[PDB]
Amino acid sequence: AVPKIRIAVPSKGRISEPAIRLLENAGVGLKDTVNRKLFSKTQHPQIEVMFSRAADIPEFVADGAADLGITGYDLIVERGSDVEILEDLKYGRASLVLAAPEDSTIRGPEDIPRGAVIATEFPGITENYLREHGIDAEVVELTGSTEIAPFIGVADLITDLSSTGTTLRMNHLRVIDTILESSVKLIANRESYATKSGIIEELRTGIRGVIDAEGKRLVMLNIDRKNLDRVRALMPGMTGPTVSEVLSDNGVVAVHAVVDEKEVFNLINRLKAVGARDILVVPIERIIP
Amino acid sequence: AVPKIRIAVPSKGRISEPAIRLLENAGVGLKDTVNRKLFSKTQHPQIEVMFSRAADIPEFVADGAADLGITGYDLIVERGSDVEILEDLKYGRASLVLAAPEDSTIRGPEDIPRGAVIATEFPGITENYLREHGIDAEVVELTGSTEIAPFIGVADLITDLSSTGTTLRMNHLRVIDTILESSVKLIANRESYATKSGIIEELRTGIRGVIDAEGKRLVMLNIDRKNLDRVRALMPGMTGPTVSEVLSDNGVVAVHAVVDEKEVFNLINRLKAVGARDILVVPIERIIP
Amino acid sequence: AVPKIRIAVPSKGRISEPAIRLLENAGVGLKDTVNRKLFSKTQHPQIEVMFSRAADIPEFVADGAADLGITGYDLIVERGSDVEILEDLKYGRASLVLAAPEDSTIRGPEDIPRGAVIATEFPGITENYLREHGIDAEVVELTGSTEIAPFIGVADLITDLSSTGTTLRMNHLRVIDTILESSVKLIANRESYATKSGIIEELRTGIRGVIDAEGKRLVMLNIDRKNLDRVRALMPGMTGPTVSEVLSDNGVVAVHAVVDEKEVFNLINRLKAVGARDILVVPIERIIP
Amino acid sequence: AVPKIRIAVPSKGRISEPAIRLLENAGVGLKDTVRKLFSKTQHPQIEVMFSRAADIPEFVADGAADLGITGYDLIVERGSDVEILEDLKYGRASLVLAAPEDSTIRGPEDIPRGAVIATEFPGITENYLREHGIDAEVVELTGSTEIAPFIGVADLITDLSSTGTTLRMNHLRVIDTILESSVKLIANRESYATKSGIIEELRTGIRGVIDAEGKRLVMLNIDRKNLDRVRALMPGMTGPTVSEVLSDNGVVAVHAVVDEKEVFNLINRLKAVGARDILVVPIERIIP
Amino acid sequence: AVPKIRIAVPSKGRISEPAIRLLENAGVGLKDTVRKLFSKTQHPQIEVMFSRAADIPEFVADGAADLGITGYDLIVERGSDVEILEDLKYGRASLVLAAPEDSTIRGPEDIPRGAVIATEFPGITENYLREHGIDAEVVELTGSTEIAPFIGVADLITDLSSTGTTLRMNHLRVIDTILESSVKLIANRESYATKSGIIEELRTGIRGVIDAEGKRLVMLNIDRKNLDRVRALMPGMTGPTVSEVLSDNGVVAVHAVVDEKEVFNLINRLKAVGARDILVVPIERIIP
Amino acid sequence: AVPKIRIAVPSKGRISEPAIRLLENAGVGLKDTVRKLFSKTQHPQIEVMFSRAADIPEFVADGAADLGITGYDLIVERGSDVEILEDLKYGRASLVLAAPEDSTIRGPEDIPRGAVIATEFPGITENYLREHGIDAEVVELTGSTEIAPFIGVADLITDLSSTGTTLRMNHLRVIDTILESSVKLIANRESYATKSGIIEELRTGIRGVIDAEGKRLVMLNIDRKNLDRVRALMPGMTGPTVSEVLSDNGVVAVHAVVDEKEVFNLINRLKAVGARDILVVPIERIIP
Ligand SMILES: N[C@@H](Cc1c[nH]c[nH+]1)C(=O)O
Ligand SMILES: N[C@@H](Cc1c[nH]c[nH+]1)C(=O)O
Ligand SMILES: N[C@@H](Cc1c[nH]c[nH+]1)C(=O)O
Ligand SMILES: N[C@@H](Cc1c[nH]c[nH+]1)C(=O)O
Ligand SMILES: N[C@@H](Cc1c[nH]c[nH+]1)C(=O)O
Ligand SMILES: N[C@@H](Cc1c[nH]c[nH+]1)C(=O)O
Ligand SMILES: [Cl-]
Ligand SMILES: [Cl-]
Ligand SMILES: [Cl-]
Ligand SMILES: [Cl-]
Ligand SMILES: [Cl-]
Ligand SMILES: [Cl-]
Ligand SMILES: [Cl-]
Ligand SMILES: [Cl-]
Ligand SMILES: [Cl-]
Ligand SMILES: [Cl-]
Ligand SMILES: [Cl-]
Ligand SMILES: [Cl-]
Ligand SMILES: [Cl-]
Ligand SMILES: [Cl-]
Ligand SMILES: [Cl-]
Ligand SMILES: [Cl-]
Ligand SMILES: [Cl-]
Ligand SMILES: [Cl-]
Ligand SMILES: [Cl-]
Ligand SMILES: [Cl-]
Ligand SMILES: [Cl-]
Ligand SMILES: [Cl-]
Ligand SMILES: [Cl-]
Ligand SMILES: [Cl-]
Ligand SMILES: [Cl-]
Ligand SMILES: [Cl-]
Ligand SMILES: [Cl-]
Ligand SMILES: [Mg+2]
Ligand SMILES: [Mg+2]
Ligand SMILES: [Mg+2]
Ligand SMILES: [Mg+2]
Ligand SMILES: [Mg+2]
Ligand SMILES: [Mg+2]
Ligand SMILES: [Mg+2]
Ligand SMILES: [Mg+2]
Ligand SMILES: [Mg+2]
Ligand SMILES: [Mg+2]
Ligand SMILES: [Mg+2]
Ligand SMILES: [Mg+2]
Ligand SMILES: [Mg+2]
Ligand SMILES: [Mg+2]
Ligand SMILES: [Mg+2]
Ligand SMILES: [Mg+2]
Ligand SMILES: [Mg+2]
Ligand SMILES: [Mg+2]
Ligand SMILES: [Mg+2]
Ligand SMILES: [Mg+2]
Ligand SMILES: [Mg+2]
Ligand SMILES: [Mg+2]
Ligand SMILES: [Mg+2]
Ligand SMILES: [Mg+2]
Ligand SMILES: [Mg+2]
Ligand SMILES: [Mg+2]
Ligand SMILES: [Mg+2]
Repeated sequence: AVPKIRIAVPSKGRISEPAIRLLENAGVGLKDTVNRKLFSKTQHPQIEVMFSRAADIPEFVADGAADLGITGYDLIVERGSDVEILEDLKYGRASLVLAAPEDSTIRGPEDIPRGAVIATEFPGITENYLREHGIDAEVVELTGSTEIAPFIGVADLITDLSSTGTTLRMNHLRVIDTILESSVKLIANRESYATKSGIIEELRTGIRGVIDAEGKRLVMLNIDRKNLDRVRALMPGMTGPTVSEVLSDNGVVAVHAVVDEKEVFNLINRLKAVGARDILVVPIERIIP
Repeated sequence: AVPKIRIAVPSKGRISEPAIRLLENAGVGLKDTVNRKLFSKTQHPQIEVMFSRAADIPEFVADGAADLGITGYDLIVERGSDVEILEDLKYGRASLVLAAPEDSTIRGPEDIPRGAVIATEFPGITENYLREHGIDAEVVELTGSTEIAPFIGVADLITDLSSTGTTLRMNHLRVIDTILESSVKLIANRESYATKSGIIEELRTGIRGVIDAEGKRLVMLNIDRKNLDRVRALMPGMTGPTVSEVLSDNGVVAVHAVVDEKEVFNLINRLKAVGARDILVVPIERIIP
Repeated sequence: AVPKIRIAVPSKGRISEPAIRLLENAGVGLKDTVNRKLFSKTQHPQIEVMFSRAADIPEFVADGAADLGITGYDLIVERGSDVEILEDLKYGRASLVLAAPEDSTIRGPEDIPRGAVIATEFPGITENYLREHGIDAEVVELTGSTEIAPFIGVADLITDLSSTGTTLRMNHLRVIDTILESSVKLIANRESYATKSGIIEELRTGIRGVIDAEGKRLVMLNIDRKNLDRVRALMPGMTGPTVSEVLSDNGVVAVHAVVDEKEVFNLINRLKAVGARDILVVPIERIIP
Repeated sequence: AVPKIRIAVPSKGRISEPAIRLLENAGVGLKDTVRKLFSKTQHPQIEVMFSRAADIPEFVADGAADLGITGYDLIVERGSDVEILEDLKYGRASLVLAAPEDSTIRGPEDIPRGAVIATEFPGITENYLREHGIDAEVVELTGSTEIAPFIGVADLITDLSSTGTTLRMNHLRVIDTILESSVKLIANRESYATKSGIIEELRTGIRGVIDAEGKRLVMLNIDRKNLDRVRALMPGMTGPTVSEVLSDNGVVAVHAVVDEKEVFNLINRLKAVGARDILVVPIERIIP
Repeated sequence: AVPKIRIAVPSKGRISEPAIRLLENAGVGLKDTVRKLFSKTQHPQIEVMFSRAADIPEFVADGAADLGITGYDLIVERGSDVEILEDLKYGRASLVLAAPEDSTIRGPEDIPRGAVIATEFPGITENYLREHGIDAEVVELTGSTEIAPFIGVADLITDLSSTGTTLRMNHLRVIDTILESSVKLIANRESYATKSGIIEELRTGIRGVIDAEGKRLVMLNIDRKNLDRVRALMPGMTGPTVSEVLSDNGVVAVHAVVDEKEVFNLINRLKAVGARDILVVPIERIIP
Repeated sequence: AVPKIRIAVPSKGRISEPAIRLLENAGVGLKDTVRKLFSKTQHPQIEVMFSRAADIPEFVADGAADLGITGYDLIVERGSDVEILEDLKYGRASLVLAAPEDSTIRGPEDIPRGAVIATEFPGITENYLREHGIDAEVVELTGSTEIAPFIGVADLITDLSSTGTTLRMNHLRVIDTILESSVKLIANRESYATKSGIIEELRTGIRGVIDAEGKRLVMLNIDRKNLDRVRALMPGMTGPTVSEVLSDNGVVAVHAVVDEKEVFNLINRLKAVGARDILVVPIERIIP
C-alpha cells in the first residue's frame, strides 16, 4: 500500500546527538522511544530509526538493512561501501591528517622513506593515500590512540582525526599533510531511493531545510517612521524587510528580516545608531528558499 | 499567605528528560538545580520539583507528598493509587502486550489453558486482565527481562512494554493481545487541587499549551501580490493568514500562518509552484486556542 | 592580523551544560567538537572553547591561559583570583550558608564560642567571614559531604551550598547565617580585554542579549477589530503591540507583543475574555533593548 | 547418565561477587565466561545462571534453576517453596521497623491505628502486623524508605541494616526487628531427590568454605627443648603437627589450625616461649 | 647488563583482570600502579604495558613489547609474526559459523554461492572460505553479529562463544567451528634470542600457575592404626606426607596434592577410614 | 570494658581496594557491608569508616577516627598531627618537580625569580621553596598539572609518579624530587594511649601481611639420598622442614620459606638435584 523507511542513526559518539536534534528540527523527532530498543518510531508514521554504530552505517545502507543513514564521510570512504550521498549535514567536521614527531626530518610527504611505518585507524584511506602519492610505507592498524605509537616505537608516523591541531601539538606532533576532509553525510540505498523517492525526498526536504537555517535568525525591531529608510538599507533580508504598524504615540513601525549570524553584531550597532529599539532575535527552524 | 506546589518528576528512565523539557517550555523550567538535590526550585516562585522514581510517583501524589506528578499510566494503574488525572502528555506511549513463543499453539487469549504461566513486571494489571477475561493462568512476577522467561522455562507467556514489536520479534515472540495502552499523564492529589486550584490550573494551562503546540509550526513566506489569492487557499491557518507589507521592487507581501507538520511538505511544493519564496518555519512554544 | 579569544567553560558539574547552551543561543555554539578534545572551535571563527574544571577557571583567566571564563562567583572569590567580572549569567545560584545541628544552642553567629570547629569546602571565604565578624573559630577543610561532619564528631558547624534548605533539614541542620550569595559569572583577563575588546564585546553583546531574553516570549493572537482597543491596554509590549491584517470573513487583525513570563497566565485569561483567539507563545533567543 | 545442575547466582548487588568468590573457593569457579547470562564452571556437571537476586527464589521453586544463592529476606518475601540447604554466613542484615527519633513510638505496641509504614518488603510487613495484631497501612517504595517520613509518605519505615548508622543519620530509631537476613544456598525439592549426588558434592565444597572462615594454619620454628609448652599454647583441631628442621640446633617445626580470634594472644605466647619464624597460611576449606 | 622486558597486557575486556591475577600469582604482580599505560611489577626486570588486546599481536611482532597476553583469535586475525610460548588455559571460546535456526543450511557444504556472512573476524572468515572452497561474501561488523540476519545484513554469521546460549536465544544454529580460541602468552622472536633468561623466568612462573589450577593440598589428622588405608586413598604427586601429631592417642598428620575432581569422593573415603580435621589449602604454583 | 576502634579507609582512588585487601589478609576483613560509610569487620572491636583519602589525616588527628590508611603525601600536605605507625609498602610515588623538556632549567638552582609552579600540593611546594630558598609563585590546580605549561599557566609543575612515563609523554623532565610517598597506617595519639592493646593487635596483623609480601612456602619431594644438597640450596627462615613420604623408595618431603627473587634459580637447582613435585603455597602473614 504505502512505503516505510528506516534511517540508520549513530547510537554513540559525537555524531549521535546532533543527528537526533536535526531529525527533531526536520519534523521527524524520535517518538515514544523505549530504552533497550534498537528501533524507534518517529513523529512521521512512515519513518523509523535504527540505532547503529557509526562505522556499520555505510554497510547497513549499502546492503539495504537501512534505506538511509547518517554517518561520517571518513567511515563511508574507509568501508568503500556502495551508497548514494544525498546531503552534507554541516556538522562533525574533522580532518584525517598525516602527522610526524615534531623533531623529525620528515616535514612533508616527499620525505617519507621506503621503510617508514604509519599507524592509523584508517588503513583503507591510508593505503590509498600512499598508493595515490606513490609512497612505499608500511601501514599498521591500531585500535586507537595512534598519538602514542611513536612514543612506544610502533610507528614513525601517525594519522589522526581533528578539528584543532591541539591534541597533536600536545603529543608534540606536526601535521605534514591532510589526507581527507570529513563531514557528516545523509546517505541512501540506491534500490530504496528508486522505489521510495517520495518519502525520501520528503525527509530530505525537511533535513535540507534545517541545514539552510543554520546561522540564520529572524531579527525584529521597533523603529520610528522617520528612520524607516536607513533600516531598509541595513536589513535587506531575503526579498526585503517586512514592515508592520505599531500602536504607540509616535508613527512607529516594526521591521522584521532574516539575517545571517555573521552580520548581527555589526547590524545591532548600525541599527541602534539609527534609532532602532527592542531588537529581537527569533529562532528559525527551517528555511526553504 | 500564598500556596506552594510540589511536582513529582521522574529522576531516571525515558519519562524523565521530556518531562523536564515540557516544564521548561511551559515557563516552569528547573531553576538553580544543585546536584545531589532531591528537590529543585523552578522559574515560578510557587512551584518546586521533587525528583522521584517513576513507580513511586502515583503513591507520592495519592498521599500528598507531592501535589502533582508526571508519570506513566501503566504505573498509575499498577499501583491502583488514588489520584486525579489532569492531562495526557502525549509522549512515552507504549503497549503492555501479552506475547507467546512464536511457534506456540496459543494464537489468542482464548487458547490459554488452566495451568499456563505468565511472566510479567505488572502482576496487578495482569491478574486483573486475566480476571476480567475469566482466564485461569498463573502469574509470575519478574524483576525484568520477561523476554527470556520462555527460553529458561519459567513461563509459557510473557507481558511486555513496547512501541514497536521489534524486541518481541527478535526474541521470536508474537503479540497475542494488548492488555493496556499507556501514555504519560499529569496527575494531582485531590486535597491539593481543592485547596490550590489557582496555581495548579496555572501550571496546567502552561503545560496544556505546550501539548497543543505539538506538530504546529509558524510558516512565513514572501509572495508577489498577484499570487496572494492562491496563498490564502493554501494557508488557512487558525483564523486566516496574516499578511504584511514587504519593502521591495515589486508589490511583495509577507504571509504567516500556523500550520500542522502533516501538511508542511505538500504545502511547500504547493507554495513554491505559486511563486512563494523564502519559506520559513518558526517554532511555536505554546498555543492557547 | 586579527585576534582570537579562548573562553574557559566548565567541563563537568551543574554550570557546564547551561554555559554550553548559552553560547549556543549567543551565536557561539560549539563547532565540530571531537571527543577527547580539551579545546573546541565554535560557530565564530575567532572564538575557541577550553574545557576546564570550574575551580580552575578563575586562575586560568587571571593568568591569561584563557581570555574569558564562565564559572561560579564562590570559586572566583575562594581563589581570590585577579579577574574582571563582565556579566552575571543569572543561573547556578546558590547560597554558601553557615549551619548548625538543629538541636544546638547556637542560633546565630553571635553564639559561636572560642573553640568552635567549622567544616567547609570553602576555607578562604569561611576564614574571611570569621575574620570580618571577629569570631574565633577553627576551620576544617573537607573534600565534601560537610553535612556528615557533626554526625562523626569532626565539626560543631558546617558551611554548605544550596538553593533549597532541604538537604540541610534532611541532615537535621538549621541555617544560622548566609556567608555568600553565589551566581555564575562571565569573567575576563584584564590584559586580554585591553588588547581584544572588539571581539570580547561582540561575545558579551551576544551573551548579554540571551540573558535579557530570559522570561521574555513573543505573544501573538488573532482579534476581531471591534476589540483591538482592549488588547492595546493588555499588551503594551516594548514600545507598543504590532498589529497586522488577517485575511478572513471579519475585520480580524493579528497582534504581537513581547511579554514577560510573570504576566502570561493572567494575560491569557484577560485576552480570552476580550475575544482573543489562537494565542501563540513564540520563543525569543536574544533581546537587545 | 550424568546429571547436570543449574545454579542461579546474583548478577548485581552485594550478593554477587562474594557468591562468585564462594564458588571459586569451593572448586567450582566460573570457567571461560564470555558477567553473562549462562556460564560454565570447573565442574562439567555445573552451570551458573546469572539472575536478579529477587527472582532467584522463583527460578528455584519453579525449576528453572536447581539451586540458587540469594538473601533470606528475598526468599521469605517471595514466599517461594524452596529448600534452604546451607547458611552462607555473609550479607547479614536485619529488616528493622523504625520511627523518626522525635516520635513517641518506641515499640510495636505504640503503633496507633492507621499508621503508614513505607517498605520495600510489603509481604513481610503485612504479615508482621498480622502476627502482632497491629492495624496499620503499608506503602511500597522502590527504595529510600529513610526519606519517607521527611517527605510525609509514612509515619514509619522498614529498613535493612547491619549497622544502625544510616538510621542514625536520618534521625530514625529502631523499634523492633522484623526478620534477620543472611544469604542462603537454596534448592528445588524435585532437583534434590533426583540429583542428590552432585548437589551434595557442591554443598560440601560450599560448606567447607564457610567452615574455613576465620581459620588459619599457623606454623613456627622452635628448639626441641621448648616443644612441651607449644603443645598447651595451641591445641589445634586435634593437636599440633611436628616435623624435624635441618639447622644447627635441635630445631623442630610445629603447625596447627588456629582461629583469627586467638592469633594475636597466641603469637605473644609463642614468642615468649622461644618460637620464631611464625607463618599464617590460608585455609580454603575445612571438613571436620 | 640487566635486560628489562615489556609485557603487553589487555587494559579492558575479559582478558584483562585474569591476566593481571595471573602475573600476581606468578610472583610478578603490579607494583605501585598510579590501570595506567605503563606499570612496574615486583620484578625489577619486568614492566607492564597496558594495551588493547587486538593490538597486542602487533606490539609484540614489531618489538614495542617483548611479550604479550592476548587471545589466539586476535593473534591469527592480525596474522602477526609472533612466538606462542604458553597456553594460559582461560578465555576459551570457539569462533563458530552460524545460521538462522529456520535455515536449510546445516553445514559448510550447504552454503550457496554469494551468501553473505557477517563477522568481526573478516581475515579468519575469508581464509576459512578459501580453505574449504566456498564462494561467499564477507561483511565486517563492529559487534552484534547475532542481529545481522534479523535486520537482513547477512544470511550467516560468525560468533565467539563457549556456551551456545547467545546463539540459542537469537535462534541461531552452529553449522561449523572455524577456530578454537584460548588466551596465549606470546613473544617477539628477537626478544627471545636476546633475553631468554628473564623470559624463561616469567614463563616458568606463569606455567607454574596454570599447572596449579584445580590442584589442592589436602591435609588430615588420623590415628596411627589407619595410616595404611589413607595411603591407597590418596596417591598424591609421589605419595602422602606423614608427620607426628601431639595429642592423647597415636595421631598422625597426612598431606597430599589432590585434584578438585577427586576431592569429594576422597573426603568420603577418608571419613569412612577415620580421618578427621580435613583441610583444603591453596597451591599457587606447581613445578613437576 | 571493651574498647572499640574506628579506622578511616579510603572510599575511592588507588589506595582503596588494596587497603581493604590488606585488612582482609590481616584477619579484619569487611563483614556484611551493606562500599558504605561505616562497615563492621571480623573483629568485634573494629569498625571501618570509609573516607576520602585527603580527609583521613584530619579525621585521625581530630579524633573522629582512631586510625587511618592514607598516603604520606596527603598526611604532610594536611600538616595533620598524627602518629605514623607502619609503612604499608604500596602506593609508592614520588612528588617530583618537573620542567618542559625544551627548558633550560635542569635543577632547583636554575629556577629564576617569579617562576610559576602548578601543583596539587601547594603546602608541600611552598615549603620546598622555603627550605631551598627559591623565590617562585605557586598556583594550585584540581589536576592535570602536566598540561599547565602547554596552556601557559605555569613554567614548572609538580607531579606524582612512580614511572616517569606520563612526564615523558608530555615532554617534561624531572629536575628534583620534593617528597617520596608511600601509604601509611596512622594513629590518633590519644587513641593510642587509651587503646594500645587493640591497636597493637591490628598493627601486628597488618605488619605481618607486609612482611609476607614476596615470600612463599616452597615444598618438594626428594629421595632420601639427596636430602643433604637441598639443605644448602634453600636455607629458609631457620632451616628446611623434613617429613617422611609414603611411596616405594625412601622419599622425603622438604618445605621452606623462600623469597620470590630466589624461586626461579632455586627451582633449577632443586631440579638438578633430583627434587620433583615442587609446590608454591601462599603465606598471608609472617611474624619473625
Ligand atoms: N520579509 C523578510 C522576512 C520573511 C521572509 N519570509 C517571510 N518573511 C525577509 O525577506 O527577510
Ligand atoms: N493569523 C495566523 C497566525 C496567527 C495566529 N495567531 C496570531 N497569529 C493564523 O491564524 O494562523
Ligand atoms: N512591537 C512589539 C513587538 C516587537 C518588538 N520589536 C519588534 N517587534 C513590542 O514592542 O513588544
Ligand atoms: N595437626 C594440626 C594441623 C592439621 C589439622 N588437620 C590436618 N592438619 C591441627 O590439628 O591443628
Ligand atoms: N607429598 C605430598 C605433598 C607434596 C607434593 N610435593 C611436595 N609435597 C604429595 O606427593 O602429594
Ligand atoms: N622450616 C621452614 C618453614 C617454616 C618457617 N616457619 C615455620 N616453618 C623454614 O624455616 O623456612
Ligand atoms: Cl587515525
Ligand atoms: Cl589539524
Ligand atoms: Cl566532503
Ligand atoms: Cl515513496
Ligand atoms: Cl512486563
Ligand atoms: Cl506491539
Ligand atoms: Cl490513556
Ligand atoms: Cl492556589
Ligand atoms: Cl561547604
Ligand atoms: Cl538555604
Ligand atoms: Cl553576585
Ligand atoms: Cl578585538
Ligand atoms: Cl534483585
Ligand atoms: Cl525496606
Ligand atoms: Cl514497586
Ligand atoms: Cl537507632
Ligand atoms: Cl547426582
Ligand atoms: Cl581489543
Ligand atoms: Cl564475530
Ligand atoms: Cl570496522
Ligand atoms: Cl546451536
Ligand atoms: Cl636474560
Ligand atoms: Cl581524596
Ligand atoms: Cl601535583
Ligand atoms: Cl582547589
Ligand atoms: Cl624525565
Ligand atoms: Cl585495648
Ligand atoms: Mg519530537
Ligand atoms: Mg552510485
Ligand atoms: Mg584521533
Ligand atoms: Mg596533500
Ligand atoms: Mg528554565
Ligand atoms: Mg477521583
Ligand atoms: Mg519490556
Ligand atoms: Mg484485547
Ligand atoms: Mg551551534
Ligand atoms: Mg580589577
Ligand atoms: Mg553542598
Ligand atoms: Mg549575615
Ligand atoms: Mg556484588
Ligand atoms: Mg541480571
Ligand atoms: Mg541481583
Ligand atoms: Mg495509602
Ligand atoms: Mg535502605
Ligand atoms: Mg577483564
Ligand atoms: Mg587501552
Ligand atoms: Mg583490551
Ligand atoms: Mg557486500
Ligand atoms: Mg557476539
Ligand atoms: Mg582503589
Ligand atoms: Mg567517600
Ligand atoms: Mg579516597
Ligand atoms: Mg598567580
Ligand atoms: Mg598527574
